[PDB]
Amino acid sequence: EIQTPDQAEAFVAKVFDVLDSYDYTRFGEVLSTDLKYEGGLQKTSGLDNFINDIKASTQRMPGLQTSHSRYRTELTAEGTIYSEGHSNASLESNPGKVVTVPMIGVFKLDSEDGKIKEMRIYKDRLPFLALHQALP
Amino acid sequence: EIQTPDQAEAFVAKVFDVLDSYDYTRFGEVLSTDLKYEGGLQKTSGLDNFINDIKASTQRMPGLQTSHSRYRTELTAEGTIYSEGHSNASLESNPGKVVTVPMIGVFKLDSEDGKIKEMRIYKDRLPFLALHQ
Repeated sequence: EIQTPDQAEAFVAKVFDVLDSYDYTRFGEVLSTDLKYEGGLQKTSGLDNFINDIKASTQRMPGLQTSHSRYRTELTAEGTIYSEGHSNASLESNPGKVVTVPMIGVFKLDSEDGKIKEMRIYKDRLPFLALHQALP
Repeated sequence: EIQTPDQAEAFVAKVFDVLDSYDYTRFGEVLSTDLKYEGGLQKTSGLDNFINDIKASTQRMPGLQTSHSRYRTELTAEGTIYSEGHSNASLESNPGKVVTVPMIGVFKLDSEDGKIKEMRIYKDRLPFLALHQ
């Protein structure tokens, strides 16, 4: 399982590689079915409701592309992952305009399979109004 | 110094009682002069630059009132304070129309006087556009 901050950061990179692929069939590899997610005022319980919300947002922002990087991750004695990095988005119809904001993810893992059971993402969404006006 | 999460929480509560007063002469009580601050796209180095950025931001939302709560604070072996809570904002002209968003603070302390030398605030500022109406 996850025992060091470098293992924690590698898992977070893997998690966002999956999320940013929008391959929804692979979300269950790293996210618990009972995932408790909070992203600002967006809040869901259950992996199905998480996927629905992402899908509802991909319909409102056609051509949306996202990527993530991280540079500083701590794994605490309580098992909490704090991972600071950046969130990037652009529209395929205008690939030159990229919006980037700092972001931090707070994660709790399932004690059996090591999937994310709690995921709280903090970032400022106001800059993304430069892409599309139908944000989460 | 800071040794328990309870002490970390109380310091963060004191820090935002100073920040939410907007008494810029008191900021230097809890913020180091070399403060490295990041709040979304806003990024400042030095306490004077931080005060100027907060001044500029408040000057365009006259009547702004802010407060902060917290429910989950961790103090790590590295001395990092992660504090999850909420950020509230309203206008003095309509004090019952409040916008509240979740917010997390990342803090690092000066080992000599205990003031904040690194403060990185993460929240969504988009909902606060509702205050302009």
